[PDB]
Amino acid sequence: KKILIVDDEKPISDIIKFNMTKEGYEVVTAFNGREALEQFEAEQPDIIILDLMIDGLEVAKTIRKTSSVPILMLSAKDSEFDKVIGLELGADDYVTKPFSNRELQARVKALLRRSQ
Amino acid sequence: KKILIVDDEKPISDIIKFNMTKEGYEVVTAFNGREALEQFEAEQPDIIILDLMIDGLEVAKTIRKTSSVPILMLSAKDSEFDKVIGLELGADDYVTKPFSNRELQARVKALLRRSQ
Repeated sequence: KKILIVDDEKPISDIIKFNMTKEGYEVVTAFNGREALEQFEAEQPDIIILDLMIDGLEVAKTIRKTSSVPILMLSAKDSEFDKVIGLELGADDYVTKPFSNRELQARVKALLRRSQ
Repeated sequence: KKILIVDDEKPISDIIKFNMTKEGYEVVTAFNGREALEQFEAEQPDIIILDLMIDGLEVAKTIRKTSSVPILMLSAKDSEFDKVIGLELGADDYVTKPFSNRELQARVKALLRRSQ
């Protein structure tokens, strides 16, 4: 399976990339909203992890216009408002930073199970 | 033309209702998100003024699933983040409270011109 990691911070992109690779996923990366949409269209990932630091919300909105691909939002923002609007804009899950590497793996697995 | 005013505060509903009536519009009112959607479906308004105090954002989201009806969001929240996400979720305009009665009229007119 193929995971698109959309993160504008290289250190954390690198950790998630390393951990998903170790799990056997093919990883593609994007570091802004434009690259996120370009990579989504060209690579047709099975799941998207979305951690941009309002741009993330538009990315997810735009993807949902044409695709049901699972989106796992990842964010340092952990308020009720933040989680609710991420989910309403089309996120399938929302996970806060800092996160457990094992939990992130488990949640990616759960999402992929649920979308085939 | 018919205007649905979605506002959970009766005093301000009443002012907008009075002012739109004086202008010759037929006015229907809703005081929560559920009533907003019920009134939208049953009355098929030409424009919606939306001022609920996250529920307002879901109302607008839900309407856009089936309708292009103009939505003018009205809110005491006046931050860049607030205006941008109102517009992104499908609002055609976003106006802050307190507002000018004449400006509100002008903006309703501008929206109706633009949607027929």
